[PDB]
Amino acid sequence: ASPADSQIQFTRHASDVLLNLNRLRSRDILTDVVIVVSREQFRAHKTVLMACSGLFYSIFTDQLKRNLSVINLDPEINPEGFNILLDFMYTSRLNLREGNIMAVMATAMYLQMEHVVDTCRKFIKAS
Amino acid sequence: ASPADSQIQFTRHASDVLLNLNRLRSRDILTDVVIVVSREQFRAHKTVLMACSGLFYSIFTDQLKRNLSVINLDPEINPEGFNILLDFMYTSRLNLREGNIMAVMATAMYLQMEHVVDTCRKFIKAS
Ligand SMILES: Cn1cnc2c(ccn2CC(=O)Nc2ccncc2Cl)c1=O
Ligand SMILES: Cn1cnc2c(ccn2CC(=O)Nc2ccncc2Cl)c1=O
Ligand SMILES: [Cl-]
Ligand SMILES: [Cl-]
Repeated sequence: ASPADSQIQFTRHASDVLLNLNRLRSRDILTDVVIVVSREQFRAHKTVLMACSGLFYSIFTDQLKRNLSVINLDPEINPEGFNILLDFMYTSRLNLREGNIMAVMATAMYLQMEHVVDTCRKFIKAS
Repeated sequence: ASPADSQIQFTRHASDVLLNLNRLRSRDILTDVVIVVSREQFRAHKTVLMACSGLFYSIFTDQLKRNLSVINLDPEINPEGFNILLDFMYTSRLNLREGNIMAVMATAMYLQMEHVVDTCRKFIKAS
């Protein structure tokens, strides 16, 4: 048996994987859900959503909901805030601005993305 | 518009995503293919396979093959070598040993994982 700890580490592999998953999203390859946010909608991979959000983890882990192909978010959720967070999921880069911080933060609370909410709080503290 | 370059970077996000995808694999959650390697078989997420391997990218990008639920690898492929590479895909950690290097290298050639083949060559050069 081989403990992963003594194995050879590839320091860019995880980031390469995420970039390639984002490339598949951009080509709509093997996306399996549409997220509807008021008048807008965004396709994604459920696995990535689950990996990044407590809300999506809790939805899709439940066998009752695992096969859903459409999720309607709460009508109060800002589509721009959601789009910023979806991009973050697939890139590790978060577009916070003075003009979007409150919407992004509220959306991250709803999506149960605790480290992102904490970063939003730090953005507030620094402005 | 916001260039990703000026956005806030989350330095552990990609690795967290990959760990969570591996956790889903371990629970067989949203896996959509079985890879058959002689007498053994391994379930996976096609998106991760595509992200990590030229062979799987070329198979699943083609609309002819995208919906396949079973892929039979070449009968000469060593299941242990394949298992090591599948683990690598989902962990960024490669278990090379003197006893497995040749099988892993040959399997990585077949899977079209060029950086892994290069690392196998370096392992050979160092022994
Ligand atoms: C509060 N909260 C809740 N869940 C979160 C985050 C950030 C990401 N996730 C998703 C997650 O942990 N997924 C996951 C866990 C275990 N096995 C498989 C998977 Cl896909 C957060 O801040
Ligand atoms: C030779 N070769 C060929 N392909 C490889 C590697 C290592 C990973 N991949 C998969 C890959 O690039 N996937 C991909 C590309 C573009 N858009 C989406 C995806 Cl999913 C390699 O060494
Ligand atoms: Cl598709
Ligand atoms: Cl499932």
